[PDB]
Amino acid sequence: ACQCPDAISGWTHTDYQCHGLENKMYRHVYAICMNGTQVYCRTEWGSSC
Repeated sequence: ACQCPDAISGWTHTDYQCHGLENKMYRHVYAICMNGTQVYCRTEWGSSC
C-alpha cells in the first residue's frame, strides 16, 4: 500500500518494536522515492513478545 509520484528508488524499514496488546513485534516498511520522499508501504509482523 504505497506509491511514489514517479518511481521507487530504494527500500528501508524501522526497527522492530513490541506491540503490548498483540504481544508480537512489528516494524514499518518504507519505500524511498526518486523525489527524495519516503512512503509507508506495509507493517511487517515478526516474532512474539
